Amino acid sequence: AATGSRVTVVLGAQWGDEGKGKVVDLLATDADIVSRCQGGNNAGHTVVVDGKEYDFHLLPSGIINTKAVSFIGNGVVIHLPGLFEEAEKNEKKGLKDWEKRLIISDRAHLVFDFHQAVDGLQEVQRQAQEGKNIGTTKKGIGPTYSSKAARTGLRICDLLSDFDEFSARFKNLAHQHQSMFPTLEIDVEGQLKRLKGFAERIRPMVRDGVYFMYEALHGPPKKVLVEGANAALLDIDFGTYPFVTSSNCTVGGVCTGLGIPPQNIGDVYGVVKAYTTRVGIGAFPTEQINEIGDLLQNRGHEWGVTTGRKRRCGWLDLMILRYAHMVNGFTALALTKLDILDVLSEIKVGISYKLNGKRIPYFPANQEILQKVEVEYETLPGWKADTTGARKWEDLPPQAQSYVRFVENHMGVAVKWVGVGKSRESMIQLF
Amino acid sequence: AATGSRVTVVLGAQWGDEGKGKVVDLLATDADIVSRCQGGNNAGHTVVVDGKEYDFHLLPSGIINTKAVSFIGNGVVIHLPGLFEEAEKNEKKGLKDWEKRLIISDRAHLVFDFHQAVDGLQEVQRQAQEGKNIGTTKKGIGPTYSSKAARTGLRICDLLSDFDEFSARFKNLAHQHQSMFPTLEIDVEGQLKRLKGFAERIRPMVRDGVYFMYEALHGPPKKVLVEGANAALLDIDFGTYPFVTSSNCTVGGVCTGLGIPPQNIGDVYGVVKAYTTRVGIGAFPTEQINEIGDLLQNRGHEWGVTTGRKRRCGWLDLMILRYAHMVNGFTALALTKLDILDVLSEIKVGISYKLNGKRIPYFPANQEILQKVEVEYETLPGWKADTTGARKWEDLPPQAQSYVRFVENHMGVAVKWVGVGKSRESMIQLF
Ligand SMILES: Nc1nc2c(ncn2[C@@H]2O[C@H](COP(=O)(O)OP(=O)(O)O)[C@@H](O)[C@H]2O)c(=O)[nH]1
Ligand SMILES: Nc1nc2c(ncn2[C@@H]2O[C@H](COP(=O)(O)OP(=O)(O)O)[C@@H](O)[C@H]2O)c(=O)[nH]1
Ligand SMILES: Nc1ncnc2c1ncn2[C@@H]1O[C@H](COP(=O)(O)O)[C@@H](O)[C@H]1O
Ligand SMILES: Nc1ncnc2c1ncn2[C@@H]1O[C@H](COP(=O)(O)O)[C@@H](O)[C@H]1O
Ligand SMILES: [Mg+2]
Ligand SMILES: [Mg+2]
Repeated sequence: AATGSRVTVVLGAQWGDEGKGKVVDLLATDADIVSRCQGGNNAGHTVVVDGKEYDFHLLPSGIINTKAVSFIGNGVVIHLPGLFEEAEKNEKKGLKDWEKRLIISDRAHLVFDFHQAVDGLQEVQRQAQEGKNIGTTKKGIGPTYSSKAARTGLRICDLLSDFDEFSARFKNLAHQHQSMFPTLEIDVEGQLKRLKGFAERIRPMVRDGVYFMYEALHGPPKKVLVEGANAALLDIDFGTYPFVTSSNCTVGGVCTGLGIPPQNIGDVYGVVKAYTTRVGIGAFPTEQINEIGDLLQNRGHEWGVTTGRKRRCGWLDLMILRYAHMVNGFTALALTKLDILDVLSEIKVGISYKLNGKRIPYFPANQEILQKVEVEYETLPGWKADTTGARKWEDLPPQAQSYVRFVENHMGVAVKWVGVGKSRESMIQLF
Repeated sequence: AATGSRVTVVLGAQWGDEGKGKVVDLLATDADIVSRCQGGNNAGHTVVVDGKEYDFHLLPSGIINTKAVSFIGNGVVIHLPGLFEEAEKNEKKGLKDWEKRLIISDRAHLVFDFHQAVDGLQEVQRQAQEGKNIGTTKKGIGPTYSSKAARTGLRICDLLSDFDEFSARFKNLAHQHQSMFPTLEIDVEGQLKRLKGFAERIRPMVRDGVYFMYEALHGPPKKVLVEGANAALLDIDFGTYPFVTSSNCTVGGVCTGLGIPPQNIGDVYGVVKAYTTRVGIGAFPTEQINEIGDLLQNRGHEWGVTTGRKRRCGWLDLMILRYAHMVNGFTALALTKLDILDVLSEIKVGISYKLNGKRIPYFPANQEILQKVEVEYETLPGWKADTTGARKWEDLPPQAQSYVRFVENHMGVAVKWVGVGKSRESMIQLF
């Protein structure tokens, strides 16, 4: 009561695209507030309800709920054009009056056109040299966060304030990036002029995030939902550095991105796919480059929800799962895409790693090591049956139930939900 | 029990140098583990016990305790030379076998010599232009964090691994900074060669931070202490941006810098000076540029614990205090330097801000606004008496007790400790 109302969190336990948009949407139906705390439009959250399919990137997935306000915390990095582009895309799909239910924290940073530009420049520059890069989405997320750290970036509040002072700051930040990539050209006045538009357009939805969020957690009880982006192993600190994103997708990112204390955090749900996927470059212990990987890739439709780039696929990997829990402290799990395994006669799942006939004690801080480990697999009987229609724990068949426990057990975290489809109803609740 | 043992946190509520080193030391006597989660040697924590005076920067203030292990989490940025320089400085002061009780998280980033260099370059470059800069400590903290965000920086684990691959990465990171400051010269082989030394020297204290910290919080009960650096209004997200430091000094930084979940966080203590001080550039609502400021400056010895640069001083400011609590969620307060006010006949303390005869509703996201506010002051009777010897709540005189309540009340947070001196015993405990 004195502490306040506690926040419910939905986070990624692997390398993103675990189905956070799906889980968030299910819990949002109730929610008074749904918000984002980290990342930018590099994120890609797909929601499927009553026949329509959405794909949000900056917009909180609860935006769909008219009876709820959607929030974008200070931790997030926003690319104005990209924001509106996304809104338009969804408006022409049924989304209406979203503006009246969207709130932008005035402390969040801005992804400027050139940030996205140098991001690409940075990638090709890495390829043309090492012949190996990160595999960024080229949305400037990296550069924006690096600008933020340097305290050179610009924030929503700076945009609404005196444009003259803004334009000066803008001028210098642009000239600075050009110093890194003297090839990078920037049409200052163009962007600047378009920015003034965006400013006056974004202005009504902007507010003090700290105050806003504080008022909501200490006033009359409210159901607040925090939608995480990316995932645990993509976390700037704990992920497979440097093959990660530039924000803390782990639980700390919630306090960082919204400005709320730990006691105001309640249930922390770890969304975990029934198998593993990674879109960018970097170590992937269980990766299956064969007919299996192809099957998962195809039955799971694991491809660029925009670019069409198929994602790397592999078996379930408990090492990353447990390491993710050590950092996040999940209160319960969301096990998604079980239906994808309905076909397999037997399912393997990585339980531990060993370097030289030697089982390593914990997840490697050095990603380069992770790339040289031999994983020990456990082979589990498949249930070989269609579960897309299961809606209760008893609908699921033997091996299927055992597969849930298996995950539930080796992670020492109970599974609260089981996903068997993309839509809101294609979900089973264990308790 | 299932959750684990909870961590005690000590954080800054103003603009740093509130006396965290003092509070941490008092609580460390007990502690099994004392650790740092953010910042670098830019920090400056002074401890005074049994006649000796210390000033740590990277070394956790509990280092003094032989019966305890000192930890440096992944969130921190380490400058090897600076680390050892500090250790030596303290060894020649009584510190012995610290190496046997210090542990470095293998995921923390490295502040390279050039980082400190470009930091200075960046400052002068800001002065020679705008005639206004940040007032950094010139320790590369900023550049290191910007490298980290870009995923270009290097970590402890990268240092211990194949030096050949390290040296290559190093080579490129250095050439990159030179592209920003083509004036900046870097003796690659020199630093590189010295780094190999540091590597083999730091090697024995390095360990997997996530695992280490996890084992300690879920195994047999332990008393773990987290020593925060800098302070709330210096927080990269919530402080007076851009006039802040490049890390999250707020509570989220604990989960970010150590990799521990929110439920593993317990008491969060806000250290608050009985008056306000800021060392660098930026808005300072209550700043007193006169005989008062001089008095506080002199009775409080508020000067560079190294450079000798006197710090800006001003009355207590409740606006920043409450805003700090909104973000940190202090479980109790540590009110330091009460003795400094023993002389004043009457003490003023800022209670709210008003822009144009209009009282602003909350702390300004835009620092430039904060610079144009007129604060409303409350004048409180001084106790005019020496409290340096007070050790119990009843030792303190009337107006003194009322001053504590005043803070305790307007912040809606109980004051757990009252500081009346620099030493460990110069402290009163209210409960
Ligand atoms: N068949 C099936 N697809 C699912 C399930 N859960 C989620 N999906 C789909 O898997 C994809 C995951 O991609 P994505 O939306 O990026 O997840 P996010 O990034 O974590 O929000 C989406 O297209 C979802 O519709 C499930 O239980 N079954
Ligand atoms: N007189 C007096 N000095 C104090 C008290 N508490 C702390 N100090 C001193 O105030 C200074 C604060 O600077 P600093 O060590 O940077 O604090 P930190 O950066 O928060 O650890 C130190 O020199 C302390 O010894 C107190 O109650 N009374
Ligand atoms: N929406 C996303 N889904 C999955 N992985 C992502 C997503 N956005 C970024 N990543 C990963 O994050 C890493 C860094 O890319 P970026 O986030 O663009 O800086 C890469 O390995 C990407 O594959
Ligand atoms: N040890 C410290 N004590 C107080 N303020 C600090 C300290 N270190 C950095 N700051 C402040 O942090 C801001 C950014 O400097 P830096 O932390 O060096 O990037 C400046 O306004 C400094 O005054
Ligand atoms: Mg996605
Ligand atoms: Mg200090």
